[PDB]
Amino acid sequence: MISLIAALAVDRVIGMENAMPWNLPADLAWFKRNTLNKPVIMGRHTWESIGRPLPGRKNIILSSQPGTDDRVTWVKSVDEAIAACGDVPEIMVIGGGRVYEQFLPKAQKLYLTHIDAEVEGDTHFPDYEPDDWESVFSEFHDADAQNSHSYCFEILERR
Ligand SMILES: NC(=O)c1ccc[n+]([C@@H]2O[C@H](COP(=O)([O-])OP(=O)(O)OC[C@H]3O[C@@H](n4cnc5c(N)ncnc54)[C@H](OP(=O)(O)O)[C@@H]3O)[C@@H](O)[C@H]2O)c1
Ligand SMILES: Nc1nc(=O)c2nc(CNc3ccc(C(=O)N[C@@H](CCC(=O)O)C(=O)O)cc3)cnc2[nH]1
Ligand SMILES: [Mn+2]
Ligand SMILES: [Mn+2]
Ligand SMILES: [Mn+2]
Repeated sequence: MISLIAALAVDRVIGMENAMPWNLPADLAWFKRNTLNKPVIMGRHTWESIGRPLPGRKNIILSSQPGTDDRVTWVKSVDEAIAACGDVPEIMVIGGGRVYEQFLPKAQKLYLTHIDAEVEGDTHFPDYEPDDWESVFSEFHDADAQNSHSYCFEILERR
């Protein structure tokens, strides 16, 4: 099974200048809980944005060019990325925009955080078709001393 996980600001913005400008510790904790002990697939730009391997996960990087770091696994196509995960119950695709576009048609589940924040961005999560997806979990949180925007964790499953 393939799943996508992402955090979206208003208008589906996910990034600006190869960074995420906000800081929501509760959402990063959610990301860790839902990805630990699973393989994670990311594009090369997202690898550069994170800047180090994510511990406790098999890190798989898509790039058309040879890899430059043997602490992670480098692959050259979507089918190779999936194969490099092996026989696991759930593969997590962690972006960025170009990678989400390619894996969305193959995904059964979306883990989305909706952040109440207006961000000028240059990268968006794909337009997906709402009729294709059932919401099976949602949990709203107001802003607090650690998280400066309200946010909503949602899990969607392909109908
Ligand atoms: N809010 C969130 O949830 C979230 C999550 C992830 C990322 N982001 C943000 O998203 C942005 C990065 O997204 P992006 O769309 O620019 O880049 P991306 O999807 O991370 O990386 C694209 C790169 O991946 C490689 N690639 C993608 N598909 C491939 C394929 N089928 N075969 C081979 N290589 C392939 C290419 O590398 P080469 O050029 O080396 O061939 C391509 O240039 C940043 O702002 C980041 O902060 C946000
Ligand atoms: N829900 C969600 N939120 C995000 O912010 C997110 N970000 C990315 C891409 N960017 C990043 C940037 C940093 C870390 C990161 O350092 N995660 C740590 C959390 C511990 C911490 O530094 O607070 C990790 O071990 O997973 C992960 C993804 C991909 N999917 C996401 N999915
Ligand atoms: Mn092929
Ligand atoms: Mn197999
Ligand atoms: Mn806000």
